[PDB]
Amino acid sequence: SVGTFSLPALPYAYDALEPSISAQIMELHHSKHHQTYVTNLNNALKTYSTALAANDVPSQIALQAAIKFNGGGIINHSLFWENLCPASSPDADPASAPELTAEIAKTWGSLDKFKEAMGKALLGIQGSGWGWLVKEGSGLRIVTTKDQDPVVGGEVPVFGIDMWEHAYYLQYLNGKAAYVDNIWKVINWKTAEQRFKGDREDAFKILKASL
Amino acid sequence: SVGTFSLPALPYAYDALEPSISAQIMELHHSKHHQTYVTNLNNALKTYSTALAANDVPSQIALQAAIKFNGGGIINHSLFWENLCPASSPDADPASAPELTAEIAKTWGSLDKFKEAMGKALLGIQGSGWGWLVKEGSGLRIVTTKDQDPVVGGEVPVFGIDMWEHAYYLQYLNGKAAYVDNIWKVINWKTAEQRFKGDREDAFKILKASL
Amino acid sequence: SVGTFSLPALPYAYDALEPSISAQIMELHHSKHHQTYVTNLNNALKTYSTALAANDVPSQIALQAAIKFNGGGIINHSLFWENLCPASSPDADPASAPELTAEIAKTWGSLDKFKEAMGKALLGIQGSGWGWLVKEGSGLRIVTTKDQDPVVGGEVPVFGIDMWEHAYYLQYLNGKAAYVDNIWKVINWKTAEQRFKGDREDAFKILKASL
Amino acid sequence: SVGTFSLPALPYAYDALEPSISAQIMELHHSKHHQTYVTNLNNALKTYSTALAANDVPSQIALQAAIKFNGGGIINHSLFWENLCPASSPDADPASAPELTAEIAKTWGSLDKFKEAMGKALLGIQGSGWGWLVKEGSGLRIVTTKDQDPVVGGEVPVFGIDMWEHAYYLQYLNGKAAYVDNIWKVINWKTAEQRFKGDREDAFKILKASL
Ligand SMILES: [Fe+3]
Ligand SMILES: [Fe+3]
Ligand SMILES: [Fe+3]
Ligand SMILES: [Fe+3]
Repeated sequence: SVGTFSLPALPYAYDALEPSISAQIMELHHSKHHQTYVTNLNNALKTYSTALAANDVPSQIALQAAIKFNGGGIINHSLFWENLCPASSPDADPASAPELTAEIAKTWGSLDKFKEAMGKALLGIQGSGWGWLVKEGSGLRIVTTKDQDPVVGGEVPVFGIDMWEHAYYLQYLNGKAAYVDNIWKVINWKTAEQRFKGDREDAFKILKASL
Repeated sequence: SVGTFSLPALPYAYDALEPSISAQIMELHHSKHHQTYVTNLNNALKTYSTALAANDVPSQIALQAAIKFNGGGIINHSLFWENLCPASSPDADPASAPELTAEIAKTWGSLDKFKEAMGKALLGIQGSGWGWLVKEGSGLRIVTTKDQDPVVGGEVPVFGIDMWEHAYYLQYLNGKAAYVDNIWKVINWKTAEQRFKGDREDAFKILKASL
Repeated sequence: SVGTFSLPALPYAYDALEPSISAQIMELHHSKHHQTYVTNLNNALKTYSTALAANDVPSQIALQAAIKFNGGGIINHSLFWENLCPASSPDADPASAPELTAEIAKTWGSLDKFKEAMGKALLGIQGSGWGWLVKEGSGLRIVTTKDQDPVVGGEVPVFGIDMWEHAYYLQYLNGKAAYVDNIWKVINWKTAEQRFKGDREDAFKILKASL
Repeated sequence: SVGTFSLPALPYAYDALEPSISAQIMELHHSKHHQTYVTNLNNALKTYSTALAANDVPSQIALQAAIKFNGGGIINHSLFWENLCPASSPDADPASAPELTAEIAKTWGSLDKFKEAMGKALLGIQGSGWGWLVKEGSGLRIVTTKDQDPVVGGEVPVFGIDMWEHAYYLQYLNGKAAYVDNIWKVINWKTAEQRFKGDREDAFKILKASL
């Protein structure tokens, strides 16, 4: 039935990504922000179902902002949690992603040059938004999205990094560069490799965990 | 059932607004452009229903552009045809709208100053879009919208003027100023008065004619 | 010469707005965020000077986002600091704004009902942005802007409230409703009255303090 | 000096692209639309120079829409005329672009599949806009822009196709699919090859013809 999303459990404990991301941020980010996207998405979807059945197009259009924002919220965060992992896990080793890192090096020259390019895009975001490594056709691209806009246009998301201030401010204050530098330690390259090899639908299977 | 919109008949013949708007434009604008919005809206709505029932949020967000564009298309054109009428009709006489014209004069000083102000907004639109007289709270405002974006945010639409090039180009070429000057002759002030007296829901009842 | 903006001093100490806004936030918000908008604006403006002299239109257009973002940043924050004051100051008393509060009560019914309307708009902002009371013509309107977009389209800014997460997160966490509730306590109604009685250029004279 | 742009002559007579594009459209498109962008750009730039020298940021931001719209107008149309040519010219033969067509086949599989992809993108534009083949890094990409937004973000424009209704409506009416089918005959693949082989600066040197 429509609008039965729930907050999925994290793949790890709230303090599992320290020192890169504090337990305080993880708990707030998950239990509060992600939770709010779930609740407000469900409310919008139930309202939309009525308007859709009634062929009430004005109400449907007026509901789009709530669905894109909160729906994008659960999409982006579902992907986000899955492509993070504890620094001690083997999945944080980029050796877990031989084909992806091979294509990264082909495209940007090296993994370090890619990290530099990605960092620049993340720090260049004006306001709230996300940075993404995506697969487009066979090639890789760095893209950013504003607010909670998701990567649903056709590309395969490989991994994303949240640049909303609530993702880092309590720990890094205005130092978003330090946040980005440290998040590399907790990137889940096993997840990234799997998405790189799969297609768009494969990548979004994770959303089933929220239903 | 979902997606059963049809093209409503015009309140007048295709040549009824000459010389202000040619019969060629009216026929193309109605039988082709408005028709296409109807057909593509219905298809998008049915596809959305599938995604909504499946809680497929990525597909829903990807469909929003088609629903807003084609849904706004049928909304704006339904309102547009209704607030046009033959120049010889009494409804084109602004005396048909005593309360609205009184509020216009209170707001812009006179009807002539409003029309001049409105023209400036219409001619200032970059690309495709619409100009609207709307009621917000108790006051009147001139607003513009891009492409087929409709006035569904809460304001009451009073009347709109289509500034897409297909609304005038065959007859006026690049002379959109002449188009605007001549469309005043075929504005349906009876409709404008009715919407001014009603609320938001009242104004959109015209959409029932497309179902 | 082009691009000689500097960070203006606050009208009060960093801890002067406590308990509504913490000294930590004020210092970070002013010395870091506002400072960065100043620095990046000056550099963008100088780069623009090069492009204008060269009639390099591609470069000019590519620079617009940096000028709007950082230029809006210094505009919005200059206005922001000026329309805040200590809760103990007489200027925080809305009695300091007889004409404005009369028009507010005229417009929304009462000051409390206006505060309710404003709060809803502020809390409805998706992502980063600002809420503004503005004077348009003779009437008052609540408007929101995204990111650092400023109110430069013609309205007279009366007062603004920053809803970027860096404006409240350290103190209120995700509780933006509590932030809004408490910021009313430090609104400078003397400033608001002055802007309300003046025109657009009058309101932006404050920018001279940054030159 | 600032704001001394002029309308460059076409590389051919107004009727040289028939039957693909009528002489009536070419004359209106060039002598009227492109001319207006030139005039309104010059006026915006002269006003901007004053605001820039005065560090008047509000005025600079308020002028951005006019500079982007009219500046993009002259950029896009300058490139547009240059990448069109008579259907009988050898430059209209894709054999004139061996390196480009080779990369196209690598990217989309074949020239026909690229044309199919481009056509879909062009016909999918909502409202006014442009479709572009661009070079990003070493790869080719199809992108669309709204209104007169130009491709100034870093990519090298290879060729563009105007999808504003004034580019085809007088001749094709609502039949934009027929317009796209026929414009392939007058694409200047010699020009496209040169841009593909050059860098971004190389591509925009054509603007010098407007000074
Ligand atoms: Fe987040
Ligand atoms: Fe239309
Ligand atoms: Fe701020
Ligand atoms: Fe054009």
